[PDB]
Amino acid sequence: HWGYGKHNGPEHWHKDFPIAKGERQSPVDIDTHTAKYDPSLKPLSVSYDQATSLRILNNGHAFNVEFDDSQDKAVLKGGPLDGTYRLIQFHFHWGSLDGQGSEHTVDKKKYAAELHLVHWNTKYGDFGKAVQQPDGLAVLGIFLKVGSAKPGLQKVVDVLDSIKTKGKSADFTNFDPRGLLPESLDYWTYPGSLTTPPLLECVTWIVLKEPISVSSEQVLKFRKLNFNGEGEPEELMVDNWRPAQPLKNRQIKASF
Ligand SMILES: NCCOCCOCCNC(=O)c1ccc(S(N)(=O)=O)cc1
Ligand SMILES: [Hg+2]
Ligand SMILES: [Zn+2]
Repeated sequence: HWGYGKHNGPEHWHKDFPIAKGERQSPVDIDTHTAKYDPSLKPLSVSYDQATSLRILNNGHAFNVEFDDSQDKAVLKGGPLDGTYRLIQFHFHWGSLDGQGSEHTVDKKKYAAELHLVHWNTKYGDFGKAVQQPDGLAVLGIFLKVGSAKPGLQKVVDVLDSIKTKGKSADFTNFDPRGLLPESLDYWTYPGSLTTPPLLECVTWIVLKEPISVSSEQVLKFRKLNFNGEGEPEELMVDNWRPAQPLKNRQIKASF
């Protein structure tokens, strides 16, 4: 199936998922001079004090930190959104080298990684239903730059040992997502899609202007993960990011 290899990479995904050449994919290049400053955009509302992390799982394309979304525990509201969006999971996309890894690019600039905080619109009742609506999902994207260590990321880094290969999971409770947010909530927003198959066009993307900094050693441990299942030939989990897609007359709005 789909992957990020030469034979099953992004370039091939259209074959199984024709929406791949759709009108609102994901990721895109953020052109800061063409982005439109929208004064009607309200500030983002991130209420994660009550977040309840449960487990960490290697799914073969990344590692996801799953949260209990049975209730309005950790929510996203404000910004360009209408209603409440519940945090279901968070994951990252990283490179084999520091010069690459992010999905979205700013003025053609690529970052070392990109953190995606996935939220689904509660009016739709469940995650599955939300993926059937054009305003179904909201993804909060955060750029990661190599520099100083990120204290709040270490807990995650340390458990990676445990979920080295595809299919492995580990209990991962009492993780506070708040530790991953930058100081500023200034963002860019546009209508897009999931960046991995099924590439469903149901996402309201919110990309934060300010990157968080992580240490070289932190990023390094990400690169130690495997694409493969245990007992299979080792294939390092690096470069799990999709190239920029055509904006196609879509407009990128800026909150600043
Ligand atoms: N019944 C419909 C099922 O809907 C299928 C949805 O796919 C589920 C798995 N994928 C995700 O949840 C998912 C979530 C976020 C992103 S991304 N990379 O755009 O943030 C990519 C993928
Ligand atoms: Hg959709
Ligand atoms: Zn993602």
